[PDB]
Amino acid sequence: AFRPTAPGHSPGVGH
Repeated sequence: AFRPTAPGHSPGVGH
């Protein structure tokens, strides 16, 4: 999973 890659609902968990 690409967390810091356009941090959305799953990647950044809203962060």
